[PDB]
Amino acid sequence: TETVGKFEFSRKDLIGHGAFAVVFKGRHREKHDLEVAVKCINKKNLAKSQTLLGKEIKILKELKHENIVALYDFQEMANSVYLVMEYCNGGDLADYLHAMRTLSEDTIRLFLQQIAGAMRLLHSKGIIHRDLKPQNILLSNPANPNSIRVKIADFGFARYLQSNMMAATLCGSPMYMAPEVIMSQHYDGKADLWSIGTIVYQCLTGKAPFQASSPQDLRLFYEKNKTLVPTIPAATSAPLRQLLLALLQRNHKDRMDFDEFFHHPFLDA
Ligand SMILES: CN1CCc2cc(Nc3ncc(C4CC4)c(NCCCNC(=O)C4CCC4)n3)ccc2C1
Ligand SMILES: [Mg+2]
Ligand SMILES: [Mg+2]
Repeated sequence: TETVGKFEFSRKDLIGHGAFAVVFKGRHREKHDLEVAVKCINKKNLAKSQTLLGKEIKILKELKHENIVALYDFQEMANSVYLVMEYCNGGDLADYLHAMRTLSEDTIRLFLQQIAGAMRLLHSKGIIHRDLKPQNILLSNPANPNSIRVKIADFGFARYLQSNMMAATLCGSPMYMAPEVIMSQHYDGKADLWSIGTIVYQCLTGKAPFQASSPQDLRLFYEKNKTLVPTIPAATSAPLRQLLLALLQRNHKDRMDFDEFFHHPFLDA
């Protein structure tokens, strides 16, 4: 049992892992019923891990929203870093999709209204996420899809981007990366909107809109196809079809912008 400020966890309660972090379930030391997720260094990549966790602290401490996983505390030292975060008792969207296979438009709408709420704050703060994918959308059950709360997690690749500048760091997960990102071009806040479009498509159909055998194949696919249109099922409602076609535009200049996304008719209650 390791401790971190007012919190503790055991390395036996692994709930998540990637190349640059490991996450354990834990609790408050006084209030045993307050569950937390404690994110730690992955020693296999010590230096990069330490750098990313440090950056994630800087971003997350500026974001307080019901649809963004909360940072309760953290601890940074020369040779160790910990983030103490909100525990999401529903697991991730990837697992939920594995079980449901596909989601109804009504569930998709509920989830996307919430994601949109978070992105509104990110966009207003000038922050881009750069690793949106089902594994980083988490579910919280306070029961049915109407009560599920969705929270964006994992801000380790996130950055401030000034509104007149472009980013160029190659990061994220290729299946969710905007074309401009995977083709090593400059990109902006609209790269996340492509990722969101891909997540929505995957919820609807159970697959990626543009599949390939490898990252390189996917890249070459995007390179060769200047006109690119996703296959949308015939049964899809008209507003959902419109939203997907507008998000999954290859060329970022043409792609739906934030204001269009936030006010899109598919999101109306
Ligand atoms: C099998 N399933 C695995 C995933 C999972 C996660 C949770 N609850 C959870 N709540 C919050 C968090 C976030 C704030 C730190 C969390 N994190 C792991 C899942 C999301 N991925 C990551 O954070 C990256 C993995 C390297 C960082 N996981 C509960 C059950 C399950 C069960
Ligand atoms: Mg990130
Ligand atoms: Mg862009």
